[PDB]
Amino acid sequence: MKRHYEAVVIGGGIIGSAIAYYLAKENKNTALFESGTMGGRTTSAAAGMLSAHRECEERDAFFDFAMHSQRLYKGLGEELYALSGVDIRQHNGGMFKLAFSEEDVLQLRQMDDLDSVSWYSKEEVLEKEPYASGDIFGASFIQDDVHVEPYFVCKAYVKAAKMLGAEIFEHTPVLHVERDGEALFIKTPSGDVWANHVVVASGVWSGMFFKQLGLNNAFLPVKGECLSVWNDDIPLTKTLYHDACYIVPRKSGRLVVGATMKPGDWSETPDLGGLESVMKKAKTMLPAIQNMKVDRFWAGLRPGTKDGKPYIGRHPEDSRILFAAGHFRNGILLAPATGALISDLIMNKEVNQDWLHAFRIDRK
Amino acid sequence: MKRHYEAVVIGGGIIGSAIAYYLAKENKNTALFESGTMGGRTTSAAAGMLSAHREEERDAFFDFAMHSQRLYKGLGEELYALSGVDIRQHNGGMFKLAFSEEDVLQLRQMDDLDSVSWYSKEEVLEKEPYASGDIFGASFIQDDVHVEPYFVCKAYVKAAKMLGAEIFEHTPVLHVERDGEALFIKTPSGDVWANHVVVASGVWSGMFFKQLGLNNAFLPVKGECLSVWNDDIPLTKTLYHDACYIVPRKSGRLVVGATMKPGDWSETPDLGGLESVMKKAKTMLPAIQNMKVDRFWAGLRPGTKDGKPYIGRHPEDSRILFAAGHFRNGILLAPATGALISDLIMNKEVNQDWLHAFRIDRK
Amino acid sequence: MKRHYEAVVIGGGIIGSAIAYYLAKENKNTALFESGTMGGRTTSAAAGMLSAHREEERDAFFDFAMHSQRLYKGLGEELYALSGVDIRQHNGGMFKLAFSEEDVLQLRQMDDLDSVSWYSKEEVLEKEPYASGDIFGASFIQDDVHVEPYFVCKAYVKAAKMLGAEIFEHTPVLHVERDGEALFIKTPSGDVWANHVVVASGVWSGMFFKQLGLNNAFLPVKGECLSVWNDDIPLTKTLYHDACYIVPRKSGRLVVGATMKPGDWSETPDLGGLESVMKKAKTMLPAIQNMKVDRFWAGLRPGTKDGKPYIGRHPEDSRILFAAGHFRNGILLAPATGALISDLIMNKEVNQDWLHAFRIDRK
Amino acid sequence: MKRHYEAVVIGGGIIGSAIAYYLAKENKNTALFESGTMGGRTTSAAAGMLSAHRECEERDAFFDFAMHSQRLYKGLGEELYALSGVDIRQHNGGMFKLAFSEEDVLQLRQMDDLDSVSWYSKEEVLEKEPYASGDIFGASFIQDDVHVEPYFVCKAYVKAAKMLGAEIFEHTPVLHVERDGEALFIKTPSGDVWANHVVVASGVWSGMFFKQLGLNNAFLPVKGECLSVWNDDIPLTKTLYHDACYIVPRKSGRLVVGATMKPGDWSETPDLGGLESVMKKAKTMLPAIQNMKVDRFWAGLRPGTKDGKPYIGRHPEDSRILFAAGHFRNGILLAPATGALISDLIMNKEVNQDWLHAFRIDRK
Ligand SMILES: Cc1cc2nc3c(=O)[nH]c(=O)nc-3n(C[C@H](O)[C@H](O)[C@H](O)COP(=O)(O)OP(=O)(O)OC[C@H]3O[C@@H](n4cnc5c(N)ncnc54)[C@H](O)[C@@H]3O)c2cc1C
Ligand SMILES: Cc1cc2nc3c(=O)[nH]c(=O)nc-3n(C[C@H](O)[C@H](O)[C@H](O)COP(=O)(O)OP(=O)(O)OC[C@H]3O[C@@H](n4cnc5c(N)ncnc54)[C@H](O)[C@@H]3O)c2cc1C
Ligand SMILES: Cc1cc2nc3c(=O)[nH]c(=O)nc-3n(C[C@H](O)[C@H](O)[C@H](O)COP(=O)(O)OP(=O)(O)OC[C@H]3O[C@@H](n4cnc5c(N)ncnc54)[C@H](O)[C@@H]3O)c2cc1C
Ligand SMILES: Cc1cc2nc3c(=O)[nH]c(=O)nc-3n(C[C@H](O)[C@H](O)[C@H](O)COP(=O)(O)OP(=O)(O)OC[C@H]3O[C@@H](n4cnc5c(N)ncnc54)[C@H](O)[C@@H]3O)c2cc1C
Repeated sequence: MKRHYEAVVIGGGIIGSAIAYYLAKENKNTALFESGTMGGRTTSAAAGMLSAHRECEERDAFFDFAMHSQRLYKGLGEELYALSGVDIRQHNGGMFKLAFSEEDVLQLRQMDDLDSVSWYSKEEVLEKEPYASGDIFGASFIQDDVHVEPYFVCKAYVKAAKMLGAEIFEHTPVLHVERDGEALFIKTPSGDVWANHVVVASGVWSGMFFKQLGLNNAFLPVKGECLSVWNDDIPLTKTLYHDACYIVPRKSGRLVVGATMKPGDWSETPDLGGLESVMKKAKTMLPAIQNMKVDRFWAGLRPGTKDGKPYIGRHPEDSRILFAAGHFRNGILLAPATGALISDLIMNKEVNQDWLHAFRIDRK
Repeated sequence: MKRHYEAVVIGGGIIGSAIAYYLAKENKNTALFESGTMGGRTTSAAAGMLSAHREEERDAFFDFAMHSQRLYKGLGEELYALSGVDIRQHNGGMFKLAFSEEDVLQLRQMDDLDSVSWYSKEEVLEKEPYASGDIFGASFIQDDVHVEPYFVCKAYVKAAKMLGAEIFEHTPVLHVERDGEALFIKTPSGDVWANHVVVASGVWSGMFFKQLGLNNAFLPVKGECLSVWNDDIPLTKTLYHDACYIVPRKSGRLVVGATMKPGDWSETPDLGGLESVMKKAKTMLPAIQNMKVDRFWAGLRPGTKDGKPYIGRHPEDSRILFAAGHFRNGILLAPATGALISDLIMNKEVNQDWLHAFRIDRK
Repeated sequence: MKRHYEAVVIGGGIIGSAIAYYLAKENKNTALFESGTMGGRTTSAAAGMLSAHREEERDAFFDFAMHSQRLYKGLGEELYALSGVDIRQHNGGMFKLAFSEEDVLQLRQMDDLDSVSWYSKEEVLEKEPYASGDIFGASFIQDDVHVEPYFVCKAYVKAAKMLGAEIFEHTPVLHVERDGEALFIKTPSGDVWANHVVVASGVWSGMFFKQLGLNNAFLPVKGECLSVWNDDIPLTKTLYHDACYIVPRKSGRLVVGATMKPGDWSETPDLGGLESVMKKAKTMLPAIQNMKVDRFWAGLRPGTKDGKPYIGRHPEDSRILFAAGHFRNGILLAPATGALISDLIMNKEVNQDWLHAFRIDRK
Repeated sequence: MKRHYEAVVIGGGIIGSAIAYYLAKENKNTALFESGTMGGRTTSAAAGMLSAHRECEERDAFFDFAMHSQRLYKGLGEELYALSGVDIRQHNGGMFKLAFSEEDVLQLRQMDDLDSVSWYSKEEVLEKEPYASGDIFGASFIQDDVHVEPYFVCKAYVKAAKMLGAEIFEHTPVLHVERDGEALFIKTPSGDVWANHVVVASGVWSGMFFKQLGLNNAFLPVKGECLSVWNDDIPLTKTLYHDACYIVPRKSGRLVVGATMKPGDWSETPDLGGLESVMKKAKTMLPAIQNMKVDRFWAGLRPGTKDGKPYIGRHPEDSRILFAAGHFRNGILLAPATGALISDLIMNKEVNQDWLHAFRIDRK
């Protein structure tokens, strides 16, 4: 460990990893501190859908940033693979947003006008995925709402960063950021470090730093419980989606299935009721999944915010301190765009101003 | 691995392990052959309740079960002395819950028994305050205890080993040959002579029956299970209802099961099966919703035409014995099964009702 | 989660769990906060030997260790009654082997002790025939037993819970604030007042010392371990030598360790470390070569400047107590640690030598 | 389960799976029986090196068949991915066959003349892999000795086969093959099945069937113990090889490390001495591996034969019965060629005759 770095990233989930990579690409002398292991928390629980077309939202700055981050994924695997040897495991099968009611059709067809989205009838869906529940009314088909394996996106980024010269310290919690001196300094159990810039990327645990730094931004965990099966019997290429729940086909023959929404619950292992409700929901979407062998079960804490958007930007009173946290259901999608934005801000480059405003810290 | 043994045991689940111990205890130069690892199959999937009181009619089967339940009395200490292995015995007891009047009536027929009592809703809820508030009371059975089946199995085999028995894991027996003055079996590592052969291969035993001119068939009844951590509530007694159960282990885990899928040979749980085990558990113990899941698993109960095991001699050849088909009660029945098979080999006198009830040629 | 507790315990390893039980036993309205899961850290990685006889000099530390070893006497039954959790106690005892004359000499200095005897090569090999044939004999210590540390931890916490203590997993404490008429701590889920705060955060305790104007430092000494299945040989006693050990569990597993890597904060084993644990084990028990590996793991021993824990009051503030830095002996010391912290809070009189040896301001 | 199939494959390792796929491609009504799960035995233990240039052998029929099977891998992933959704996880990093002595150099340079093999000096190796042991004398570099994940090759094949119409029955041991009737029939615990052709592909357990069928072909298990680490710190693209031991970099950042040779040992979990010796050997090849975190440990039974080559072909007295078993250290490499050969023989196509002879059952 050195005394000084030009930039310091606090937290080693996917968000922190992207930032570290993107700073090291700019040849900034960078260090990242992580409590446990890289990707060991909410990043590991994640399904890895790169879904910008959710929750079929309004067309705002949040959506453009999503579409943009989705674009940045196009050569990302190849880019990071060349430097890290780590494959992010990209699957380009696409997505069916299923409908089970007339009200479902109606709401989904409010997107048909986007060029990426077309509408399929009951018959047209089943032509492509015969095992989709027979009770469906049709589906929104999205070509670009693909997926990746979040753990490995995280490992590709951090490995790539190391190779570009970044310093990674696992098992090193940051206890405090200060704040007063000419330079910033951070305290660890292995002693202190000085920095020209500090990025807080500690997901749902980021409140500590906000408060240490005179800010009242709070985070609310929303726990999500998932499970996986082995699909040894059925063809399934497209991700099936309904009402925030999903069945995601992996390149291994596993299906990733989720998920519960449990606000205020900080626990990181599934309880019995959670898994039960996930299993019940999955069968309505793909009946054949009931005969599939269970593989793993797990949970993770989505980092919730008061308005549901992340905080990505400078401390309103100190340009040296940045935050990148609060990616609720979409931290995997947004990881590259978050990483690029943070890096550009630190380099004093000019950034999209709608994005700066949307994810600013001081939102009154 | 020798050329000859006095006795060969084929299969190292709880049953085969037991037989081998009783044989070794009698100074019979004994070998055991197991395809995989000791206890690695159905034995591993079992909850380990010693429940004889399962009513319906009190026949030969019932006596044998009660006799075996008695045999578990000093077993733990006995095997621990020889093996260093704890069978993890738990003396809490069992409540067989009632959810209807029909339930109450059927359970009250065991009342005459000394080991059984009826409890009312209010009396059950004093003892287990977290049992479902929908219960109409429960049959309490103080002596229907539980063990950890894997460790009973490991205890026995390690004991037999200390008594001289030779154990061969990763050694499938391919054929038993009956023709000559002595028996022999075939394995991939060579062929071994024997004076007695015991077939203890659980649901896979059919292979050998057929080889030896008998048409005895086994049907697997797959059972899926899960465990949760009970970190929050007191629960001393096993809860039971309609063949499902919640069993508190001395680790703080709860063992919960089980499905019943006949004709399925798969040994890992399906999603639908695990879903129904969770549904059922919640009806017995509502708080189970909020307990963190630990593990999920499955195994194959060895079913037979009439529900009863085959324990005894080949009707044409007293050198050959079978010990397979302990449906929902293989753990309970293992000590008595072991002692019976051993006694028969040794030509001792045995209960002739038990001999008749578990015989090979039935119709 | 309430606004106020009489006592708050920060950390749920074996130590914090113990403290919480003793506090709850005294009817103190008690809360415990743990970052992860109860016992999920160093406590989980510990072998669980109760070894006080570790010579060198017999000081205050030694008495305390012996006192704690006495406290384990009815503990298992005591905690089982309240919790339903078995601490998995094993009374086999320990051989501290000798491989040289230097070895013999150093070990023979404990001879005067009543709980200790010397055995010759031939006497050790009668008892444990598989111990290395290179031994020059061993110090036998009948009462240096072992437990399963995770379950001692779970036993205590579940007991405290049954006595009224409120437990909060997944709840890191971020700050202790000292300024006002009463203490408070800060958590992500809100802030809580307290009359006493106990810091029991193992190797991570430094955070709090600093916050509270004290410069006490912790150095982790990582220890890597493995387990094998002993399916083939008798082994009742623990084997010990030069801080490495082989411990037989009542499951049939052997627990083997350990490395000593100071300044390493990683909690999973490296390859080099596991290689050296295997090398060492084989020198003590050659047959271990042929035993199938089960698991490998690691944890961080909480080291201090002088090797001793800090157990006691903030020298400036009697509302604040510390219980951290039990280097190689946190499991052994947990009952006495729990009773000491509890007694201090309750203002009872305590051994003043022990109070002095484990005090916070040392130099 | 049906009464009759045109062909029946006994055993569901990689060999059996390839055969099932290749028969189903020819639209033969096919069934495969497996005791446990697909790929659950020796196929799962395997490293997945597709190495034809071992043990730097003589240039014979065995070698050509290997080179050929290696060629068949070129579009195999894409071929099977289109039908199964399962990625075989192909890595094209290549191989260094390291030398630690003058005798090592000498023996390795007996291959320089092959166009696929060039020689690197100590310096040239370290230029590419700085972490290779400094005690090396140089290395044979092989561009095409790539690798795959054997479990998934096996799953891709079996899934592809199902889609082509094949019937897969896991948890169904074959008890007996007979033999006498007009048609062949096999006995399972779920009852009997008739077949026009029977393929024995039961790896190291195949002796049973040879003997049931009047043949004395024996198999000797050679147990192999392996472990994996996480390489989070070091660049490593090339497989390192020395004296039958190996460090294989996976696309996940794991390194696969092996292996012991234990003849006559039928056990399928590592013992302590085995793993110790694997760890000791690995450090001499890549010193930095000693600081790497352990992940998994496992073992498998190589299916040995009297002469070290497999048996791939017809029963010398019955054209309806075939065997494909005894791929010692190279079943993953040879899986496609074995599958193609068996299928062609069953279809009475004309096959390479040197290959037929080399792997014939009756080798006196
Ligand atoms: C079941 C589930 C499914 C999901 N599926 C998707 C999906 O399909 N697509 C999608 O885009 N998103 C998904 N998400 C959301 C996604 O997981 C999150 O938005 C994202 O992982 C947040 O990334 P992060 O790096 O901010 O958080 P984390 O991965 O939680 O990382 C934060 C890191 O900071 C570390 N840290 C905390 N405190 C400190 C400290 N004091 N010092 C040092 N380090 C510290 C933590 O240890 C942690 O490793 C899902 C979430 C769940 C729960
Ligand atoms: C309280 C209680 C709870 C129970 N719960 C369950 C439950 O939840 N689920 C359930 O399924 N059952 C349950 N059971 C009962 C079940 O009967 C036992 O779990 C099981 O019967 C053990 O019987 P076994 O030793 O005959 O079979 P197994 O344990 O299956 O052992 C047979 C052994 O034979 C070996 N073998 C087979 N063929 C060969 C061969 N050719 N050569 C060499 N070896 C061979 C196999 O490898 C296997 O290890 C329960 C029983 C009780 C009493
Ligand atoms: C026979 C024997 C064998 C042993 N073997 C080993 C061994 O092999 N390896 C080894 O490493 N040690 C070993 N030990 C001894 C070791 O001292 C114990 O394993 C350990 O000390 C338990 O101590 P603890 O409860 O203080 O720490 P831990 O078990 O580490 O518990 C501290 C807890 O505090 C929590 N925490 C930390 N910070 C916060 C916060 N800010 N807010 C809330 N919670 C927090 C952590 O989550 C952690 O769970 C052994 C001891 C004995 C007696
Ligand atoms: C540590 C190790 C590393 C290796 N690395 C490599 C490598 O890098 N490259 C390479 O090319 N090779 C490697 N190998 C070799 C390779 O694993 C084998 O050559 C290959 O897997 C053999 O394939 P198989 O399908 O014949 O055998 P298996 O995968 O063993 O399959 C045989 C199947 O038949 C089934 N079966 C058995 N009996 C019956 C029955 N009676 N009824 C029904 N089914 C039955 C079994 O259950 C099993 O699933 C390695 C081996 C080991 C042990």
